[PDB]
Amino acid sequence: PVNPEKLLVITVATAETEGYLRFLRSAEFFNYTVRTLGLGEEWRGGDVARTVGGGQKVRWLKKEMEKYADREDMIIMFVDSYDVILAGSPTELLKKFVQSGSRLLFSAESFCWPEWGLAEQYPEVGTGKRFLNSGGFIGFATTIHQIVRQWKYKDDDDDQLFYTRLYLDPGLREKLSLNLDHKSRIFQNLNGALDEVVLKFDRNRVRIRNVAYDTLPIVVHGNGPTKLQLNYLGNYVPNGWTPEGGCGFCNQDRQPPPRVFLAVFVEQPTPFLPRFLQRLLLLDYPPDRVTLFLHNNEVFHEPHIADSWPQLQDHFSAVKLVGPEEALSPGEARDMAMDLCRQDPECEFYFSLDADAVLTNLQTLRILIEENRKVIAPMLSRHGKLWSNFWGALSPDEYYARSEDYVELVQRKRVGVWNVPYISQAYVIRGDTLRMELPQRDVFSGSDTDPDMAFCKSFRDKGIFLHLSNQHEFGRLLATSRYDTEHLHPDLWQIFDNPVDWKEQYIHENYSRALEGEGIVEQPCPDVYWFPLLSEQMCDELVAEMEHYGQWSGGRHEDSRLAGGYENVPTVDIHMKQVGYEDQWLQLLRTYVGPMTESLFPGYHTKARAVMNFVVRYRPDEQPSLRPHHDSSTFTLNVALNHKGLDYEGGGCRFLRYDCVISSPRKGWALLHPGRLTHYHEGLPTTWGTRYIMVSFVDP
Amino acid sequence: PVNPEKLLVITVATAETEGYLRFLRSAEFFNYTVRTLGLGEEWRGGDVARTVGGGQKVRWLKKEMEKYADREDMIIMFVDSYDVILAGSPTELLKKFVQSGSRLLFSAESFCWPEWGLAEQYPEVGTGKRFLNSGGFIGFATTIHQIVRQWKYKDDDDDQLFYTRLYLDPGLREKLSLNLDHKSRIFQNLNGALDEVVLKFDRNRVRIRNVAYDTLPIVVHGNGPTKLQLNYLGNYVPNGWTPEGGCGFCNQDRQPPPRVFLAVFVEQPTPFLPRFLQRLLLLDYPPDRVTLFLHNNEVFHEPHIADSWPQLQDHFSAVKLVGPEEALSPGEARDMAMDLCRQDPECEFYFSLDADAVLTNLQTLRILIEENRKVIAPMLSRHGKLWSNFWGALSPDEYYARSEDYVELVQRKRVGVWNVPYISQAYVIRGDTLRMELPQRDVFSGSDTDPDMAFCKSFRDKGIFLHLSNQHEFGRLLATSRYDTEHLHPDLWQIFDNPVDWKEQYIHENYSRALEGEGIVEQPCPDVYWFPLLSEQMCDELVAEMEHYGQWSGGRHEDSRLAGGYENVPTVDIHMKQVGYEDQWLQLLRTYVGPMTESLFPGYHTKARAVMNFVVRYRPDEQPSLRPHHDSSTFTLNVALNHKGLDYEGGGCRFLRYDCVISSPRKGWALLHPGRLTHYHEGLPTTWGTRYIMVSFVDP
Ligand SMILES: *[C@@H]1O[C@H](CO)[C@@H](O[C@@H]2O[C@H](CO)[C@@H](O)[C@H](O)[C@H]2NC(C)=O)[C@H](O)[C@H]1NC(C)=O
Ligand SMILES: *[C@@H]1O[C@H](CO)[C@@H](O[C@@H]2O[C@H](CO)[C@@H](O)[C@H](O)[C@H]2NC(C)=O)[C@H](O)[C@H]1NC(C)=O
Ligand SMILES: O=c1ccn([C@@H]2O[C@H](COP(=O)(O)OP(=O)(O)O)[C@@H](O)[C@H]2O)c(=O)[nH]1
Ligand SMILES: O=c1ccn([C@@H]2O[C@H](COP(=O)(O)OP(=O)(O)O)[C@@H](O)[C@H]2O)c(=O)[nH]1
Ligand SMILES: *[C@@H]1O[C@H](CO)[C@@H](O)[C@H](O)[C@H]1NC(C)=O
Ligand SMILES: *[C@@H]1O[C@H](CO)[C@@H](O)[C@H](O)[C@H]1NC(C)=O
Ligand SMILES: O=C(O)CCC(=O)C(=O)O
Ligand SMILES: O=C(O)CCC(=O)C(=O)O
Ligand SMILES: [Fe+2]
Ligand SMILES: [Fe+2]
Ligand SMILES: [Fe+2]
Ligand SMILES: [Fe+2]
Ligand SMILES: [Mn+2]
Ligand SMILES: [Mn+2]
Repeated sequence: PVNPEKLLVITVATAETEGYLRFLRSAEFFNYTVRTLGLGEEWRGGDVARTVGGGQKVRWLKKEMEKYADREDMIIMFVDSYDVILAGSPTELLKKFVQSGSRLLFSAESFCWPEWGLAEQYPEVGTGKRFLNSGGFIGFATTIHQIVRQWKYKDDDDDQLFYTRLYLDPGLREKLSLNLDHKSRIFQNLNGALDEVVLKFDRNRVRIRNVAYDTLPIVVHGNGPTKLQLNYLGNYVPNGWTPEGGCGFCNQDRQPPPRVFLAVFVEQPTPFLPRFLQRLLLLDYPPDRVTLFLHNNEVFHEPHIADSWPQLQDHFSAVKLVGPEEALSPGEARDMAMDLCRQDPECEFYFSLDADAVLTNLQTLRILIEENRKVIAPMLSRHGKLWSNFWGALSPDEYYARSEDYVELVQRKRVGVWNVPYISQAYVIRGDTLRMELPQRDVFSGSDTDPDMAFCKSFRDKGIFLHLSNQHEFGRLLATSRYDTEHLHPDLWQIFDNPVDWKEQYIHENYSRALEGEGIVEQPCPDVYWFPLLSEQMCDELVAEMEHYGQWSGGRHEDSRLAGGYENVPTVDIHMKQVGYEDQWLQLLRTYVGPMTESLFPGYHTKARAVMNFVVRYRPDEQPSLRPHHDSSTFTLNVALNHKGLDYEGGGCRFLRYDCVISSPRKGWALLHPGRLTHYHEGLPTTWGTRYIMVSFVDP
Repeated sequence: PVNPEKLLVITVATAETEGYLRFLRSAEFFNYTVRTLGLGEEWRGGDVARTVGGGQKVRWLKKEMEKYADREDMIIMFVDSYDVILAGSPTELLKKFVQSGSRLLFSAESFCWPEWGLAEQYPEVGTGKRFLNSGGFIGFATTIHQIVRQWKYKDDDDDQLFYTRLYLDPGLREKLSLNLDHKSRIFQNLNGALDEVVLKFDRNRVRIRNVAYDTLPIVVHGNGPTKLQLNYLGNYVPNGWTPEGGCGFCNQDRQPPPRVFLAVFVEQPTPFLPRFLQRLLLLDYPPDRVTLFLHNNEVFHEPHIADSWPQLQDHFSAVKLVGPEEALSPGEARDMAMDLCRQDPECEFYFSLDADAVLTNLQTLRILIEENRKVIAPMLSRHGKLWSNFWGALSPDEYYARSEDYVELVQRKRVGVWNVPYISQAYVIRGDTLRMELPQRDVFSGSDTDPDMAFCKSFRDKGIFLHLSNQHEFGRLLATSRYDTEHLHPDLWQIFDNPVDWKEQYIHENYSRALEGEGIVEQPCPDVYWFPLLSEQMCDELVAEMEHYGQWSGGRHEDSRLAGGYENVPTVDIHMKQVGYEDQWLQLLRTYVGPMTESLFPGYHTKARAVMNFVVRYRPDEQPSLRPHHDSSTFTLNVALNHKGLDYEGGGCRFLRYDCVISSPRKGWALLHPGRLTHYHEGLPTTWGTRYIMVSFVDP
């Protein structure tokens, strides 16, 4: 049993990047001892992510190995650090190295790189990997020194070609007992073997298994174009996220805060923008520490921005607007806003927030700053669907692809802070990162690629992690796909696409409490029920949309009312069908009115059928009253739409068989009464002003 | 101006018949002085209604004229008496006779009788009547004596041939100044001139006018086959019935009563016979003075007669039944019953009453006896129609014909006691008339003619008047045309044909009072109404007719009830359609339920549509309850059909949204409640016995 105190891990790292720090954490998890070579220096090995190189690694190792040229008691493993994580303990590692009977064991891979012609010189292996990979090897210090001391080449010569040529010396291979880890018992190189690797979970740690050879590798190496796949595994292996401990590096359970540049982007017509702009005043972060930047590309939203701008300017430390007259593309506007923070040393954090992002968590900015990341996004999902503001994987064309764990994250089965290839709509970026690591201005722009994709590729090309937190509930994403803007109030028609936000804006606030009972619903007359349904904004926008139509009812117009032996009781009204709002109003009936009817009349069942839906106008100049009648309905919904006293003087509804009068209707509230046989009723005259009501004859 | 005290009316009458007494009354109305010849004697003039004769009249007149052979101061008018009425005063008569310039003026007529060949010997008259009629003439006593003293012929020689031959003597006609009343200024003979005579009304007397000559005759002579036409005129002229005085000989405004033989006839299956038989015990006449005779020709009514016979035998002085086993024809049974009274001197009055005669006036027998007629019928009419128990006129074939005043009598515009050619269904006949004037037994029988027609012709052939009184409301006639007898209770199906009687037997007695208000209708639960609808006989016969069908509901049977989200709430029941009683029950809904619904729910209008009508049976052995549900109806009718406690133990109806229970239903009463949305309700379990209810889902 080889003593673990005789094991030394040597790696190269010219800067303490997020990958290197990820490698170190995995090493400290198993109590390895690591020696890092080249931390202060500048990288002369060339563009290794692009071509061959890395000879500077060998040179540094050869110098380090001269202290250990005679230490037969020492085992030494060399690994890369930016694209490597450790999955197993030193004890299992040393036991597996002894089992190989080798004195210097290299990793094996599927490709003969860089010189593909040398493939013939390699020994034949039946089913394992055949060729050498210099990203990882382990052996005796004496044997390693005999190999690395033969280095005498340029800092930008290929390290792997150097090791490959020595291995392909049959006499030297036999003499020094050199071997390749063909079946990935120790080293797992991901390139060319992505379908062979799966996660293997445990209670408080995670590993990978090679399903082609049924092994449990110690070293995972995201070599070549497998950096993102390793970023995926790195979220779990070894203690990233575990079934019993949750995530391992997130905050989990939670004097002046840092100054922040808040950048808002309105690049398409977006619903409920006034509601968003009012939410900016509610974010729980000292506004004297926040600088607001708002790019509006839509002339449809200029009235919205203008209404809010006095409140915003009075709220934040400083504000700035770049409207549609500047003709900035989305990529030019995002480059400008981020570059405003980059060129301001007082900008410690840059917060980008898009128009379709609803932040239900008012502590989002704080939560994300405490995570102490370079780039981090909060998880936002389109309500009740899988689409969200991030990607878990990329296609070979670097377009969208679903990851093996995407659904578990969106559904918050596994919660934590995740390293993902793509984020959008809302993120917080360290200002220091913009100055020192992403100093160019062409972040979102420069190419034909989409601005939000160029932004993510810009950070990945620098090895910056894009973090995503579902540790908390942060909010949702609005559907903006087919926003119909040709209305006086286009957000009225948003009951199908954004029903959660439509309810918060238009349904009465105390509706839901009334639906659960507890003494809100009233019964002012026998079998007539009274409950809050619509909000004052819903009433005002519905009335206004009616007047904007203008074509009210006149003579020869017929309603489905019953008086005497004839259906000749009309009203001055507009039907939902005429204004194109019938389907929308029927949806309100199914969702909110129907369930209220089944609660108040136990035993009755409704699907909220209604062919007669219309708004009535009562005025002394034209028709101020409505004579007694029955409704062609099983039950009738009667909703006031304005204020008694402020907007009109006069009475409401009278039920004759009871001599009961609804003398003072309430604006948002609705009346529920049967339409046939028993509740013969009358519309008292409007003496001053104008009286608007909404009425549906449901279940005819 | 000739003195009326010099006028003498001479007529012949061997018996004080009703025609002679009718003539005398018209004469006493104008204060004539009448001398009647031959009152004690027997008629030897032959069958004058059949052939020629009347010479006995001339012989009696010739003897009477010998006292006045020299009285030039005396005017004498001779008229028949059985078929003559006087329409004018003696003053107008004498003035018109003087205007003629004649010394003996005969009546004129259209036919040359008896010898038609003598028509050539008559003088030519342009437009008036050409030939002589011996039924009436007026002239000086001296001139009349010179004519009548030439009589020397047989008592059965023709009187008119005698006068005709003397008139056709041109020398004698010129000598004595003989003339014929060509244009009916004085004498109106009806035969051959029926279209020339109309009634002319006045305030307190009536006349006739000749519209061919525009005259107002004094003497109306129903000569030949015009006796019935004169009977018609005799109802008015001269003071029979007047617009201001009403009738002139009727009773108008009303110690042992005479003994009566009451004869009941059941010659066809007749509805509501048990109700008739119970009414016999209610007639307001001392039953110890009435002898009952009942002929039943129908085996269908033997159970009905048997149920009533103990009460009848205990009620009347003596009873007798002649059932279907005797095989008596209707004519043989009516001959027998009348002949039982004829051969009993203690029978003072004979009362014939048929099965289809409903006597609503319990004093009918008294009223008709006080009229002191030989034969008199009360007027009975089929409800709401013109058909009644009498004819006002005859066809030339002596079949039915409508009289000029028939409708005014049936509608009781003119009320009185009328001399009509035909009566039926109910009449009272003096027993003395049967013994002395109609002694034969073949009254209804003897020929192929209908028994009721033979009966009337038998009395007309003897000059007996058939009187009809509409002075009071007496009753009605049942429709018996298409009585469907193939039912356990055929009177249930009588709602269309006899609706007045159907209501009195089957509709609850206090229904109508409840329909007018005054605190009968109850509201035991909110918007549930409770009122009496059916009578106990209706409930018992409806239940019995259901069990007699027997095929109650079982599994797989579906009703139009709503529970949860399914219409799977069944009952053990029978639908009206299965038993052929749907049309009948729908008529009850239209007539009695509908009007009650519009009264209780003001503003609602109904035509009582109902596709679901059925009787439910609740039993502990099979289905004793009904789970909560709604009705596929605008409102529901729920009528109990038996007694709580006597017939079943258990609850009734529970309305859940109100926690209101109809725990003790009343048998005949009905519940009225809405079927949808508000009155979710439950049928409490029947713990003992059997619970029957009738239910309709009206206005679905
Ligand atoms: C919803 O219900 C709340 C509480 O039931 C209402 O709040 C009250 O509003 C009135 C005036 O609008 C105040 O006088 C009370 O003091 C409020 N009560 C509380 C506890 O704050 C609220 O108004 C209702 N919403 C609407 C739209 O009427
Ligand atoms: C119709 O109404 C009358 C009176 O409202 C009812 O007559 C009463 O009947 C009860 C018992 O049935 C007696 O105790 C009362 O003395 C009666 N009152 C009078 C004034 O006679 C009659 O019962 C009702 N008809 C039915 C079928 O119930
Ligand atoms: O600027 C650099 C680039 C390279 N490296 C080290 O050189 C190794 C080789 O780089 P890389 O893993 O990207 O090459 P690959 O394994 O994909 O061939 C990295 O792991 C780092 O440890 C470094 O320290 N600084
Ligand atoms: O039994 C009789 C039949 C006849 N008459 C008288 O004779 C008249 C002639 O009879 P009738 O009127 O019937 O004959 P007609 O006028 O029709 O030819 C009657 O009016 C009676 O006054 C009579 O007194 N007793
Ligand atoms: C690592 O070493 C520490 C002592 O330095 C020890 O407490 C801990 O249990 C070790 N962990 C593992 C996984 O060996
Ligand atoms: C008939 O005579 C009486 C007197 O005897 C007289 O009172 C009456 O008015 C007379 N009637 C007529 C109609 O002449
Ligand atoms: O004016 C009212 O409140 C009654 C209106 C009404 O009943 C109807 O429009 O059907
Ligand atoms: O048993 C009852 O009274 C209720 C019967 C009922 O509701 C029905 O038959 O529809
Ligand atoms: Fe309308
Ligand atoms: Fe209405
Ligand atoms: Fe049924
Ligand atoms: Fe029911
Ligand atoms: Mn590497
Ligand atoms: Mn005559």
